[PDB]
Amino acid sequence: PALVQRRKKVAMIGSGMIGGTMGYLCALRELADVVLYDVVKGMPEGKALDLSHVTSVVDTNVSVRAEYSYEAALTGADCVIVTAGLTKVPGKPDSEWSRNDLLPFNSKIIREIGQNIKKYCPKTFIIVVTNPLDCMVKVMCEASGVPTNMICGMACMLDSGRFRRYVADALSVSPRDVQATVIGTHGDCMVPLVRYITVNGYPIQKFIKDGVVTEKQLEEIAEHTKVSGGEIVRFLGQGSAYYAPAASAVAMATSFLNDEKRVIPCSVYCNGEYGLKDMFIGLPAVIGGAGIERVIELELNEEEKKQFQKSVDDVMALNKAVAALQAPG
Amino acid sequence: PALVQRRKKVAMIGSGMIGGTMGYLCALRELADVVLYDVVKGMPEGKALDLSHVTSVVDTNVSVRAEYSYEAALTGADCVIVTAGLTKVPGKPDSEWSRNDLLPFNSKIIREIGQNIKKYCPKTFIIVVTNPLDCMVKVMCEASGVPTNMICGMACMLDSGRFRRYVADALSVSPRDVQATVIGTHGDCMVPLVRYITVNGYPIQKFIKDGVVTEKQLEEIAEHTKVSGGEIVRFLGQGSAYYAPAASAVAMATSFLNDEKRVIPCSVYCNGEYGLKDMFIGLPAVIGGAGIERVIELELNEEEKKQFQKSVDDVMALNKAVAALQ
Amino acid sequence: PALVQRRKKVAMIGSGMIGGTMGYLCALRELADVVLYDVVKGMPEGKALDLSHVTSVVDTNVSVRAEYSYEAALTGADCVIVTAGLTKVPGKPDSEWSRNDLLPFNSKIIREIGQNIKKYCPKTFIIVVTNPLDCMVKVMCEASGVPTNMICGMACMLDSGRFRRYVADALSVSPRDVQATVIGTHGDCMVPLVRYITVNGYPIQKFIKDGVVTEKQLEEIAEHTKVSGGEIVRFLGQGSAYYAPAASAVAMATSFLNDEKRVIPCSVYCNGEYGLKDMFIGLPAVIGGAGIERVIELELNEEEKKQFQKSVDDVMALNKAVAALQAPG
Amino acid sequence: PALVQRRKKVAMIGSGMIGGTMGYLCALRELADVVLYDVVKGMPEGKALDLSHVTSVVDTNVSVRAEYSYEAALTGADCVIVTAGLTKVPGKPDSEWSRNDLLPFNSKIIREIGQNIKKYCPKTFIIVVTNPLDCMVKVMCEASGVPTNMICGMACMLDSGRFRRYVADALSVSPRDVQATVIGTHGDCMVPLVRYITVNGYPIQKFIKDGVVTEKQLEEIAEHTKVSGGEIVRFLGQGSAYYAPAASAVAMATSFLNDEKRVIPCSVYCNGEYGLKDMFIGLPAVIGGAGIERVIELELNEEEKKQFQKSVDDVMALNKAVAALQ
Ligand SMILES: NC(=O)c1ccc[n+]([C@@H]2O[C@H](COP(=O)([O-])OP(=O)(O)OC[C@H]3O[C@@H](n4cnc5c(N)ncnc54)[C@H](O)[C@@H]3O)[C@@H](O)[C@H]2O)c1
Ligand SMILES: NC(=O)c1ccc[n+]([C@@H]2O[C@H](COP(=O)([O-])OP(=O)(O)OC[C@H]3O[C@@H](n4cnc5c(N)ncnc54)[C@H](O)[C@@H]3O)[C@@H](O)[C@H]2O)c1
Ligand SMILES: NC(=O)c1ccc[n+]([C@@H]2O[C@H](COP(=O)([O-])OP(=O)(O)OC[C@H]3O[C@@H](n4cnc5c(N)ncnc54)[C@H](O)[C@@H]3O)[C@@H](O)[C@H]2O)c1
Ligand SMILES: NC(=O)c1ccc[n+]([C@@H]2O[C@H](COP(=O)([O-])OP(=O)(O)OC[C@H]3O[C@@H](n4cnc5c(N)ncnc54)[C@H](O)[C@@H]3O)[C@@H](O)[C@H]2O)c1
Ligand SMILES: O=C(O)c1nonc1O
Ligand SMILES: O=C(O)c1nonc1O
Ligand SMILES: O=C(O)c1nonc1O
Ligand SMILES: O=C(O)c1nonc1O
Repeated sequence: PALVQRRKKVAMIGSGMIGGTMGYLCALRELADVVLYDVVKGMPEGKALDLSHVTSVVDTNVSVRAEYSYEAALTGADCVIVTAGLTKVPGKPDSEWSRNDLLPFNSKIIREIGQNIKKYCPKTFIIVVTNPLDCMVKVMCEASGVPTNMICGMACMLDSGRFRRYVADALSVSPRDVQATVIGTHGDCMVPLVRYITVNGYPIQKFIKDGVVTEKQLEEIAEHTKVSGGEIVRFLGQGSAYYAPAASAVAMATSFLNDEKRVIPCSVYCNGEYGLKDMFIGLPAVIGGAGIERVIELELNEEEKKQFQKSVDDVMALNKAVAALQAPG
Repeated sequence: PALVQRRKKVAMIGSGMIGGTMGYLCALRELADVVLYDVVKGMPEGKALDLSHVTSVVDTNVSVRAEYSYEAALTGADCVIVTAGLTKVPGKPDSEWSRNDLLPFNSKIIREIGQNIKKYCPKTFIIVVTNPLDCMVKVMCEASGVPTNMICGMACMLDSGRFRRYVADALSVSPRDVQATVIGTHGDCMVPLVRYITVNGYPIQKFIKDGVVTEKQLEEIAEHTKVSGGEIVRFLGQGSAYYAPAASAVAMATSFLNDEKRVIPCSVYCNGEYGLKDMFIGLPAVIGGAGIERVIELELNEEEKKQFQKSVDDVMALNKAVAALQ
Repeated sequence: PALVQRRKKVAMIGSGMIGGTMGYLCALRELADVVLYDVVKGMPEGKALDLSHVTSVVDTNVSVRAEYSYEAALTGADCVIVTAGLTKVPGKPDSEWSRNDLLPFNSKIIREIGQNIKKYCPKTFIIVVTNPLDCMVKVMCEASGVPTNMICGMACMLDSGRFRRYVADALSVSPRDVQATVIGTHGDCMVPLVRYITVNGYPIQKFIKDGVVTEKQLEEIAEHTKVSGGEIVRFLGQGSAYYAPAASAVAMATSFLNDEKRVIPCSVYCNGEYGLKDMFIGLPAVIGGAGIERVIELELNEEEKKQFQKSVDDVMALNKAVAALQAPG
Repeated sequence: PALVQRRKKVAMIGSGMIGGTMGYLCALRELADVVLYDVVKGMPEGKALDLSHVTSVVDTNVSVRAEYSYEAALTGADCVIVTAGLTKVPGKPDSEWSRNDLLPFNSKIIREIGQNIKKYCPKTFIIVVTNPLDCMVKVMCEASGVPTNMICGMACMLDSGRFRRYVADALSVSPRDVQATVIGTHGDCMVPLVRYITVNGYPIQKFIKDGVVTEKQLEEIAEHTKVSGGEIVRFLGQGSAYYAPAASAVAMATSFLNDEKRVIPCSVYCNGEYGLKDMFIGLPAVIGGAGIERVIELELNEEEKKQFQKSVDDVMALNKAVAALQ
């Protein structure tokens, strides 16, 4: 008979660690059919088979397939999560790992992906993961031409997740009940909002007064959060983090697909917020069936605005750089 | 084959609406084996059968059984959730529904149950649901003799859930990301903490300034929260709320069984907080594998202190009343 | 701002025990927005509020609303689950409880609901629960006018669920791994297929031969399966089963909404299978995004056919009777 | 104060692709605290951090830690899943990938792990993943000394899952409703039981007559099932499958931890089944809180017996070789 209820379809443009991991989450939760795309042939087919096998093991039913062309991968995609790109620059020490160094390597790739999205699934919801995150979201937006509410970058939910895990451990509570947020550009200038930490809505200041945690401790946690990415890179030796990044991107995708209207900080288009225009940066936002339904503007104090400004300078510098060096075509 | 990993066991003392609903959640999530106990003959066996059938439907495997003796029901229970008692006073108009009026009807029941827990499962974690909640938790504590960290009353998670749902609707966000809390005695004097409302940790104040919600609107939400129980009582015509109450109690039991350390407001033992002693009252707490592992003493503003004092007078009056009834 | 991913909507026509319970499952699993409808004023609103509160407790976000008009309740409904109707004949002792006795009390109600679906949501997938099940499914089909693949009745999954739980207990295995099926009409003539019982595909016969279970034990399990409904009715005192019935109906709706293609025995339209035409009866079927995508025809032996023919005669007799007494409007 | 409900603990001995992936499943489902152990220093701490971050993202609370020593990794482990070892022989072409060739490379590693399990967590449930599986499970059994019912090898649930996925696609149904089983030795001689294929208990035979699938197609599916591991190895270029293997091992661990009593084909200790003794081989089993609670000995036809004998010869040769090596 005629198909009335079509499963959601999520296209993983880039089938590396994060791409495969996100595909895993979709199969495990029967969230949507999955398509794995990558310039590397063979590997996506291997992961697609492995993942298809998972559905039987966990008693779920979604189709996991590798697609070789942009057309086959992107057509019909309800959401496109882009992880295509390099994680580390060849020959550079792990101690010098920087997301900004990936700019000259990933700009072209992201732009091309965006051009194909415009061509095959202009009505999709785009979740960019590729670094330098905030810069790549803007490139993707320009290239894909999708409405600004239909594109965002995953980063701050990951950064906040780290922030929350550390706070949760310090307070001996589930991270579910720790509301800790990191805003700004995903990089060395990200801004963990220590002043805004709450335990189920209760100000962190109360736990300082109670003698459970110290201000010093919280700032060390903020610092740890800022450098958590490099910490993992150095520990792993090869590649970078993927389990939390994948879980974060899928949580965002799920909030869109199920119109959950979850409040998740992510790289979103600024049209006046915090004083920013025509650019993307990590901010608290509401993700619903209409994409980014709201950008939350927090009341920042002097020091926070100073930190945020440095975060802004980081991404703005990268945005002018990319524009200056961009090929006409 | 010697058993190494024994499933958790949850005894539902009271197999009415809430008891059966909690058994449902256990079966649906394969959380633990379930024992349905009740004074009523037959009904528990019916619900136990129905629930056991659920395991096949949803592909889980837990044992749901009815037990009519305190010994069979309580022995080996990792957690005991008590809902036994009346929901409404006979002949009392729905418009006059008051949890406090249930005192003389449920006080002896709770005491008896506590005495049996003391006898059959003194190491269990007790979650009281029966009203008047905060007063009954103390009665249960006195009768069961369990350590103060191993007994609490489900109430404020329900009140907070309502508070959160209303706020969630007003802001158009998932209630998962609304942290709203109600503390104090579960009744007309419960205390919704409007001031502490956060949206994923972001102060509700900025949302007010942004025009998403008004202060009047929030106060209305707080009032709606306080009278949500009666609202449902009147809509249903018979009995009272059970879906949210059941989910709240199981969420608490789950945080204990899996040592999650969730921050959940509930009726906990006061060891001096706010100057309160030898009583139970709704406060934010941390539920873990060691039971109540933390009780949060939030700073209250003038209005909150006034409202909290009234909440305290309410439960203290109840406790005085039960003491005189024993 | 424009909505791209709209949540699925399930309408509970009948907000009694099963209706409310199904709404609970939807809110608990964030499966879809829920609408509770019932001729009884007040109660549906109390339950909708209770259920809306659950979403907060379990951290999900679906809308649960009571609607008192057929239009508000049915419009936009991706799936409609009908439980509206009587559970027991007033005055009749529990020892004589019979689903067929409910025919004169529920036939008109089901027809009316069908007429409303035809008007407000002709593209919906209808799941009938109201007894007498198989006859009500036909009345609903004739009244709603939906394609035969877009309507079925929940019953056999419940009967099979009981069958499975009893076998699982006898074998000391999870019922997930017990494939036991009951076919035919949901009533005293239902047919528990003992010969077809399998433990993860392994035939029950081997377990008898190896002395794990006896022939009498399985017979008692089949009998118990047949009378389970009356058993619960007599135990409860008031009303009938609702926890497993609700979970069964929702499992069916979920297979449809998520195009899972689960194989679930339910009351489906027969177009030649088992030699039956223009009628609904409990049979194994595949529920997917296109509704009933396949009706499985099992090879029945002599005794099974004899039992099945009895269930067929039961529903055929009721079908002729209901049609003869049907009010033209 | 005192902990009454302790979370389960699963130790991942080997933190490579599969070890990390199983840790992911535990964190995602809040199944148990996780310990990641590996000979490679640094990497496990990296994955542990990454996984701990996941708990915040998905709102769960389990501890994920890397442990340098066997003592810290094994002590208190309710279940130990072993994936330590090589995936392919250095320098060997992908077209020549064979699990049996890994024998000399992993046998010593498995034995050492077993001795440490005996020392630090003798009461744990051991799930071996390391190839050559069936041989390695026996090595693990002899070295660990755990009860015969407290050790098994994950493999057939994976082979069966593949078998089920292919059949599910051919029939257009959810694999949840396809019961397809592969028994024997995890390798080129594994035995997909085509004759036992059922669709929710309905014989595949009828589906063949109905023309949904042909006998020749089912045989092609059986062959594909047998060579699925190599197919993935060749596609990936480096390493081998890990998503389904991880999910299979954890499904098994969960059936044990929650005493689900699921029927999962796995490498189990033989006490005469098929005339097999003192060895492990893939057979249908029941995994509950008491470990392997039942081994199902299916009736096989002539062809299946022939294929099964080859499967037996395969592992017997391996065990014979192992005994000669160490
Ligand atoms: N925003 C965040 O918080 C966050 C977190 C982790 C990683 N990242 C970034 O995500 C990206 C992917 O990370 P990963 O761990 O999956 O890396 P990975 O190396 O495992 O996978 C990247 C994949 O991209 C593919 N690729 C390269 N060029 C391509 C092209 N032109 N078209 C299609 N595919 C192409 C590669 O072949 C490779 O399979 C990196 O750029 C990394 O820095 C961001
Ligand atoms: N704390 C809260 O937030 C909250 C929320 C909802 C309801 N409640 C209270 O929970 C209680 C139960 O509510 P319900 O909806 O399940 O009611 P219910 O009437 O459906 O069930 C109560 C059950 O208690 C049983 N019972 C009575 N006396 C007993 C005894 N001596 N021993 C064992 N069982 C006995 C009854 O037979 C009945 O089955 C009520 O007292 C109600 O006021 C509290
Ligand atoms: N197929 C099965 O396996 C199965 C299993 C259980 C129950 N059932 C049947 O399901 C039906 C409902 O069971 P229940 O336990 O929920 O019963 P219930 O009595 O709790 O609820 C029935 C609800 O139907 C409502 N109703 C009556 N007439 C209506 C109308 N014209 N329009 C809208 N609502 C109307 C009633 O007001 C009541 O709230 C019964 O007929 C029962 O026999 C079938
Ligand atoms: N049974 C099955 O169905 C099945 C399925 C897939 C893989 N496997 C087998 O599982 C094993 C692991 O596969 P993988 O994909 O995780 O491989 P992998 O290479 O990703 O991980 C193996 C890990 O083992 C560690 N290791 C090596 N020697 C060790 C030692 N002495 N002590 C502790 N750790 C040690 C390595 O450092 C590495 O991190 C392989 O042997 C593979 O053949 C079995
Ligand atoms: O934040 C990280 O861990 C990260 N890893 O690769 N890119 C990143 O941003
Ligand atoms: O709060 C409620 O809804 C309630 N219903 O019965 N007792 C209660 O406390
Ligand atoms: O089968 C049952 O339990 C039942 N209860 O009410 N109607 C039914 O069919
Ligand atoms: O079966 C597989 O896919 C496999 N991959 O590595 N070892 C194995 O057994």
